[PDB]
Parts: sequence; C-alpha cells; structure tokens
Amino acid sequence: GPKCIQCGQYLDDPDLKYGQHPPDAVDEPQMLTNEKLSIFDALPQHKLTCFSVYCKHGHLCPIDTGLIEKNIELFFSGSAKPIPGGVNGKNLGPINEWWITGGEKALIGFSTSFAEYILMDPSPEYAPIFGLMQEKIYISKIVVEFLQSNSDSTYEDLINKIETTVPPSGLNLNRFTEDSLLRHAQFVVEQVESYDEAGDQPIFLTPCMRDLIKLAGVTLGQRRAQA
Ligand SMILES: OC[C@H]1O[C@@H](O)[C@H](O)[C@@H](O)[C@@H]1O
Ligand code: NA
Ligand SMILES: [Zn+2]
Repeated sequence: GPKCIQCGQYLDDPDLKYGQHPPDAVDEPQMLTNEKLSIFDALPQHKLTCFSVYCKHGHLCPIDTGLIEKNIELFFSGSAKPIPGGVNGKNLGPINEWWITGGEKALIGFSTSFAEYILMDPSPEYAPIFGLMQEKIYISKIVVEFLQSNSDSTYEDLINKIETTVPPSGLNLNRFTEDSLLRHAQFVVEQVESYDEAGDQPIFLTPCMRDLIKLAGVTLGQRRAQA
C-alpha cells in the first residue's frame, strides 16, 4: 500500500495511529501569546503531559528514529504548564532538537524555536511508541548531556553517571550498566561527533571520549573484558 512521504508509515496499516486533541487545543503561537498576557498580569520552560508526537499528516511517530535530524518535521501536543491546570496545545513545533534533563531522573525535552518542553506522561495512544525508545539513542543523550556539563570527566565518572541514571518508566527501558554503553560504543561516538560538528570546547576531546573511541575499535567481548 501507499506510504506517508514524511514518516514512511503505511497508510493502510491497521496499527497506524493518528493524534487526538481536545476541542479547545490551541497553536504554539496562540499558547505563547496567551501566556505572555498571564505573566503580564519571562521565558520559562514548560512541563508537557498526556503528550503525542506526529508527522505533519498526524501519524504518531517515534522521537528517536532519525526523523528530526533528517529535517522531517515532527509536531507534538499535550497539556502544558510553565515551570504541579494546564493549557491544551496541538501541532506545536516543529521540534528542532530533543535532549535529556534532570532527582537523578533524565527526562526527555524538546526545543522548538519559541519554547522548551519537558515531557511527563505520554497519552495512552502514544505510550507504546514512546515505550519503544531505544537504549542507544537515550544513552547517547545522557552522554552528550553529561559531557556538556562536565568538561573534565573521566571514563569512571561517565560509567557512574550512566549506572545511576533512572529512565522514566514511559521509556520502557532496563537500568543501565557499563555494558549498556559498551555495546553501543560506535553509535555513541558517532552521536557525540555529530553533536560537535553541528554547533557551538568540543566534547569529543574530553578525556573519557578518548577511551570510548578506542573501545569502539575492539570487539564487543574485548570491550567487556576491559570492563
Ligand atoms: O540539558 C538541557 C539542555 O540541553 C541543551 O542541549 C538544549 O539546547 C537545551 O534546550 C536544554 O535546556
Ligand atoms: Na524502550
Ligand atoms: Zn506520516
């Protein structure tokens, strides 16, 4: 059958899910405007709950399969609060970047051109897709996040950060060991390099990255041997 030219999902797939929003849901521009008036009565981050992520045609999509980085537009919806009653938003974005943020729990966050959103609970329709978050891309975000904030980090510091990071339960991920990192060494170093080559001291040069780059060149078993 025919595919969506945005996300590649089959239109006639019985598992295909569309985004839903309550009738009073508004635009990101509408939401941010209303908000300006409320603080008049500056630019904080938002909590976003009962959230969904989708392509421009409304197909529910993964955050982490490369769509964003390929410059395919991902839109999102949910109930937003600036930062424990929210405002219903729909077709927010697109997402320019997703990232990790923190009590030792690493939460998914989105940047649009206008605002930042910390993701709380998925909508029940989105939950199984959010649940398919991969270990390697989440680990990558943790790595990138940890090295931005700690430019002098050693490999031991990194493994510690990884081992103690609890994924939120919506991600449906096991706790991480040193093996979680080692098994994805190559993917991780590609992600760190990609981050460095994209914007603006590079995290690729951090002492612990030197170690990871080297471990990326050895068989998985031999990486483990060095654990
Ligand atoms: O750690 C959280 C921060 O990560 C950065 O990479 C993003 O640009 C910010 O939007 C975010 O607040
Ligand atoms: Na998962
Ligand atoms: Zn689509």
